[PDB]
Amino acid sequence: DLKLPRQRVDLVAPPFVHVHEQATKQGPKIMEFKLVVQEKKMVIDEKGTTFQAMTFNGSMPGPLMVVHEGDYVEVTLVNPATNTMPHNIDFHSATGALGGGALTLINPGEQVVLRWKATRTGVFVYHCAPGGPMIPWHVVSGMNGAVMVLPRDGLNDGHGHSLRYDRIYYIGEQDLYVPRDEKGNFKSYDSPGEAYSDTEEVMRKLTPTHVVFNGKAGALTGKNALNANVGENVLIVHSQANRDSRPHLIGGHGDYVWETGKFSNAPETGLETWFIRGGSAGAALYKFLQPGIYAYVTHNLIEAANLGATAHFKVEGKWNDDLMTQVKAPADIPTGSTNENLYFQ
Amino acid sequence: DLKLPRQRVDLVAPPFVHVHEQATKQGPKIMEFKLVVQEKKMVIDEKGTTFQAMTFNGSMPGPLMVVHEGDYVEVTLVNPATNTMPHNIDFHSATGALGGGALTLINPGEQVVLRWKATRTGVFVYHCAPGGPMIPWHVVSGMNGAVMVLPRDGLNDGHGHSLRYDRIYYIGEQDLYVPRDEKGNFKSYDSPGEAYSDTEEVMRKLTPTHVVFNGKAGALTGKNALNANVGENVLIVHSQANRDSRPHLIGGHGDYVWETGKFSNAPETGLETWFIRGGSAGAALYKFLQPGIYAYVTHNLIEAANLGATAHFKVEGKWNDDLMTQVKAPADIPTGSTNENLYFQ
Amino acid sequence: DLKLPRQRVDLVAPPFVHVHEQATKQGPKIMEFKLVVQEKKMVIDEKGTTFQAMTFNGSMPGPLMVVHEGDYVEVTLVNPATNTMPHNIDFHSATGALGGGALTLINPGEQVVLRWKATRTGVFVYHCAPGGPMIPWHVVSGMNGAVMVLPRDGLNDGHGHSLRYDRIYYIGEQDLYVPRDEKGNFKSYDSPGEAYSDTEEVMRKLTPTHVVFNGKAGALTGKNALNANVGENVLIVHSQANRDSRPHLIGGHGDYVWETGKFSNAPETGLETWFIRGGSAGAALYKFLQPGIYAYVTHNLIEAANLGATAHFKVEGKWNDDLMTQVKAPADIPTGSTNENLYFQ
Ligand SMILES: OC[C@H]1O[C@@](CO)(O[C@H]2O[C@H](CO)[C@@H](O)[C@H](O)[C@H]2O)[C@@H](O)[C@@H]1O
Ligand SMILES: OC[C@H]1O[C@@](CO)(O[C@H]2O[C@H](CO)[C@@H](O)[C@H](O)[C@H]2O)[C@@H](O)[C@@H]1O
Ligand SMILES: OC[C@H]1O[C@@](CO)(O[C@H]2O[C@H](CO)[C@@H](O)[C@H](O)[C@H]2O)[C@@H](O)[C@@H]1O
Ligand SMILES: [Cu+2]
Ligand SMILES: [Cu+2]
Ligand SMILES: [Cu+2]
Ligand SMILES: [Cu+2]
Ligand SMILES: [Cu+2]
Ligand SMILES: [Cu+2]
Repeated sequence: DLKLPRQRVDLVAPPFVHVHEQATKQGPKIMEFKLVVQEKKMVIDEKGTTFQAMTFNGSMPGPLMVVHEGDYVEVTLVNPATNTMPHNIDFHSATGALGGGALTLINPGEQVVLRWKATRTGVFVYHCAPGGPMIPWHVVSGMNGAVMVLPRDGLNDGHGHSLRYDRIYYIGEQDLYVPRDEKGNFKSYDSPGEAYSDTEEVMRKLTPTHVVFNGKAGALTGKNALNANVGENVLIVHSQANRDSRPHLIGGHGDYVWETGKFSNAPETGLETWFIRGGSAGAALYKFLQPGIYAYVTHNLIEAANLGATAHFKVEGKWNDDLMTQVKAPADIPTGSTNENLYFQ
Repeated sequence: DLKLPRQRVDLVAPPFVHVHEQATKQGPKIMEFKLVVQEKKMVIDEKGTTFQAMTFNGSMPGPLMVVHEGDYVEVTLVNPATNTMPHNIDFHSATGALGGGALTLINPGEQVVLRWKATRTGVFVYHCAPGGPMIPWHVVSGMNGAVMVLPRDGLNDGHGHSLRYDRIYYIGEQDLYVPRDEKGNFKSYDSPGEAYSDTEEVMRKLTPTHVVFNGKAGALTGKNALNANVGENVLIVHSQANRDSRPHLIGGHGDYVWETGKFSNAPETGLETWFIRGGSAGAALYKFLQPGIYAYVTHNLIEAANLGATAHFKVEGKWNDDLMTQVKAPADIPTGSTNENLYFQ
Repeated sequence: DLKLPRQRVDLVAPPFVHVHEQATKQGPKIMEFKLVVQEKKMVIDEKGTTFQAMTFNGSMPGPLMVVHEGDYVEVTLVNPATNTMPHNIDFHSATGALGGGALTLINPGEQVVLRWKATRTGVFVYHCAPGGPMIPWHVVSGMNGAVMVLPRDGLNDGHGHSLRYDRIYYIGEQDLYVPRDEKGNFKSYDSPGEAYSDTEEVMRKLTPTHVVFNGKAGALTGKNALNANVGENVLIVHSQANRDSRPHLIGGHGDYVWETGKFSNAPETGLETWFIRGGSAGAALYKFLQPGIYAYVTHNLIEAANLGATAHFKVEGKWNDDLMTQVKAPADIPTGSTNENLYFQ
């Protein structure tokens, strides 16, 4: 009885995002997405540590789904018989039935079709939540992603002016809990079930061993740095399904930030660092003003540098010496300098 | 010389709240409350672990006090001689004398009467704070609650429209620090003083062993689930006197949320997850749109599922298939399906 | 080619702040500051524990720099040859080159001159960031401070009214990671390089051993309590370069708080406790209404009382019995009292 146009969306792997319109004059549609659960061993750091992961569509995070206010979202969730455990899905964007989790529990070899109406604008987490202690374990094993519900008029600045991005990236941050042996080395396991009891012990102490973007330390550095150009307005969606984060663009700012992630609320302007509460997604716009490398981090710098949570942007364009310049390059401290007379000596 | 009507309020045990008016045309009154300190052993999880607690009025959290802007609040704090330690009270809603703590220190066998004017609207923490290392120890042993100071016109949406709740609940979240023996089992003690040195060692590592609502894992699940009905606007006051929390209603949203908890500031709309800074109370309104079970959690899901921090709502009414529906129930993956051709394989 | 008046600013040690104008009709200037790196052993708690610190200008935090929107800030960073490591500086207030870090790396015996334009208003962190795992280590060793960029019209309340402070203090909060030996005692080292490997092990577990204001437990208590007077509007700038904090003035409120620290956004009013995200600075105004001692804490009370994070204000003036009064001093519980009949017994 729901008589609306259907449109199939093909998702893509983060940090990229499937094609979509920002503002639209299309009416509501049934937007059709498919997510396939994949349990698999994955590499999670630069020394090659492996991890028994559980994923939607084979990536951590799961892919970003993008729809508009008033759309209906029809998700086919597939759990292939190569998997070992039951899984489900819960959308923070949806209303009722534990976000859908109470309607989507599937054993290996099954699939299920859920439809939810996109009544709330913003970016939101989705994640597996099979029940009881399985809920944190499936989420911290990788089973989480995000959905963005745009207003039909696109974003605005909360003061009646339109905002448009030239580029969008989805940064999913994952806290991981990898057991260590007596000597302090990370342990390997042959299946998720085998990893569980030792992993739950690490989870109970609430301190991750790794905090990574796009599934692995170094995932978005080197060859896979994020590209941009001076002058582009870039939207950075950040999610964390289980633990707080404090995003910061080193060398930049958040020009417009919805740190609680919901477009019915005006964004804050000109932030240095913002805050993603565990269990949520947020979003920040920035217009690049300078070329060069930028690091995007969580600004617990121990997590950023030592546990895996740094991404890079490589920005092409012309340097602006008015905004910043090296007035004098490193040189020897002048013989005639008198720093021994300073107040703090 | 303060010549105002006096009115005695009888408090009730959380998560319920004493009767009160939201909007009022009554002028300022002296609102009279009594809190009695009770030290006692309490059960704090589903395996029966006991804990040497310290409470106001025998509950964790202490009861919610509700007054209106401009009222004076006259609290009699009683420390019976069955107790072993000095106690006091500090109201974050009050001005001066460390929130009252500097005027309320009482030994066992004593009582004291403090009056403070309710000049600041919002929900606020109160807690014991005897001095030095006793302050965290008394708070994490259970000695904290909240007070709500409503505007005399009731709540509003920050854009000139009145908000009214049909139902109010007070969720106090408590981080607990229970010592373990060599084998990892929780230790029992015969008095608070006996528990102190081992408890302080756990406190120093900043990682709770339990994170509970209404004093115990499972307190607000099963028979003691919170009731509501489709269509009701429910106010959920959440406090945490010592540690951050990130509340989330699974299956719902925060329609209007004052996460810093102060009604002079407009609420944010349509949140998935909000943030209670340690040392504060916040409040969220939600109008239920779907029947069924909802879980209310802190969205560190390890804390929610494994350390005790889940409550349930049981909501009666009719399901709305427009907002969400199971289009196809779990079924075998069709023989003819082609999932091996997906981008991520 | 930048033809503007130059003005040299002499910095002072926190928590005080160099002299400056709040509102100004002066046009943009080049504001000249000098920071000298000093590595040195410092005492960090009341039992005399020492720490191999690294500082700007010999203090933790580094000094507060205050400029106005549109100024250019020309910083000479000096690394004397008595130091052992390379250092640099990154300003969250600046645009480009990792906030300046990519233009300021200096070996011992060198200095460098960076100029950045103050295009963003607010309070912001600055810190050393030499590269890779050196970044967290230099920051948690003390190499961080803050800069305030005021609007040229001074502060306002976001609703078109001017705000002016009578007094400003800069509270820098530092999380420290001090190794312990087998017996649990803090270890001492003869140099930063010698401390590094054991310190990095403590850093990886993300739990500080000390959380201090102005560099040491007790720094701003006793003789060095902060002064104020009833009626004064006091601005309290709080920074944390690496870890979240939740500031609270015990006995007071935040009348106007910019917890994300950026003056383009209206402040929130009447807060009990606010939140400084790690990697940021925030600011709160309060007009003192009562004399006496106030404690300013992070409201994880374990950190405040047991790990060093308490400051005091000593406020002179006349008590206001209307706002708060002790109606009856501690007395014996009346023989005739009937507390055994209360609901919770
Ligand atoms: O009290 C009514 C009764 O109906 C149930 C039957 O399973 O289902 C309702 O809720 C479901 C979603 O949670 C809907 O899919 C279903 O169609 C609706 O009828 C029970 O949950 C409930 O006890
Ligand atoms: O400097 C004045 C002096 O007055 C004291 C005396 O104890 O008390 C004032 O503050 C109290 C609350 O903190 C009030 O109850 C009291 O009535 C008021 O006079 C001292 O604290 C202070 O040194
Ligand atoms: O692609 C251009 C090229 O220019 C470089 C040369 O080192 O420098 C630019 O960026 C610097 C700041 O990061 C400025 O100081 C410099 O003046 C500007 O020309 C490279 O980083 C870059 O590869
Ligand atoms: Cu799963
Ligand atoms: Cu969730
Ligand atoms: Cu007490
Ligand atoms: Cu307090
Ligand atoms: Cu350095
Ligand atoms: Cu930084």
